[PDB]
Amino acid sequence: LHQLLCELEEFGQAAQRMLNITPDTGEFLAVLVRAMNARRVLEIGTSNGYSTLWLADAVSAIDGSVTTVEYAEQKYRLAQKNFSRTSLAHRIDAILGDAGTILGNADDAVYDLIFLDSERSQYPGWWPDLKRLLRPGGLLVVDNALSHGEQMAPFKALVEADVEFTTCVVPVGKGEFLATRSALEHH
Amino acid sequence: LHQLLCELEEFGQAAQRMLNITPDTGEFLAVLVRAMNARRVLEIGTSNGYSTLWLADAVSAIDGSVTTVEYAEQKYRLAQKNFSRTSLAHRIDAILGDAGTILGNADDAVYDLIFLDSERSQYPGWWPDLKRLLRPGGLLVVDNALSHGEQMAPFKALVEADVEFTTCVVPVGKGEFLATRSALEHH
Ligand SMILES: [Mg+2]
Ligand SMILES: [Mg+2]
Repeated sequence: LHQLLCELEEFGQAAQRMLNITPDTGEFLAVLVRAMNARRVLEIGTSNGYSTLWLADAVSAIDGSVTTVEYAEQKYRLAQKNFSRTSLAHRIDAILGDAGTILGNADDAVYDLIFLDSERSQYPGWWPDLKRLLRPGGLLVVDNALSHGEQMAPFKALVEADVEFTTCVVPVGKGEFLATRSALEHH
Repeated sequence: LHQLLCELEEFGQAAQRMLNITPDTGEFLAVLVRAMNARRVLEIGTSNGYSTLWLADAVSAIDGSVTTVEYAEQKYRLAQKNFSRTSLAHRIDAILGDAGTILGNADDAVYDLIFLDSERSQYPGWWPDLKRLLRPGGLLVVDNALSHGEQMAPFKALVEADVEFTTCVVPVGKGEFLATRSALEHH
């Protein structure tokens, strides 16, 4: 895994082999998945699977799984090759398809952590599905929050207006927008 | 709480009323405590209680508690006044004393999250106690990791050498060093 990550890092930041996240964003996800015991992870935006490998290693440490979604066949096949080079492929459900469809069909409260690194213009439309898929207590992590503040702004505003979420921005890599869903009232 | 935090923020960054963390560090702690369901928090370095209030609000949302430690009576009494101005004082065990003593005496695996913002030269000496107090799966968050990299370096090296920890650095505020303790082998 260490060797494979180092080889993938030789291509630098985003042609299909260029990385969708910084290495220190991957390190951040590694800590978050372990620290919140996030056994059920969803990723929207596999790219070549670099981010997925950090998530998959993390869920392997807590006997969990990653479901990832990628629009582009070219990136998906690179991702399949990368996963085939590790013992972690069995922990990854890699879907080649349309995230709006995949999100529309998933079940309620099924994910502990969702990592979003896809088409930012789509996020406001996906928000009802992202909110219902995230368990109460779960965490949403969104990449490119500072590199692409203007594109992210409508989505960040929707999430910040939702009293059921606590949010922040972490300037790791291209910026992470974090949002955690409150527990509901219980007896 | 919002009103009290805004008033405390009028004093800016570190004389006893000047803040020990940035507001966006407080927002980060708010998300972390909720997202990891960290009902048992330990803080080393209360200062005037600004950081403590973010932690206390967070644990209030998950019916938890914060134990905080401050060396300086002047800062401790400011912290008591600030806590007395909220419904959250009942969630805070504020100890005026020596962190090396308090840590030496606490029980094993009693804390979900530990926030360190104290005398950085001391951290390597405290490390055996910090490791044993943090539950497996728990998170250590250390402030001033980038503002004071040289002072932090021996401690960061000890923690990075420990195969039971997964680590990263988040450039929020003066820099957060995060370290999460692995689960042990289970049946
Ligand atoms: Mg990205
Ligand atoms: Mg500080």
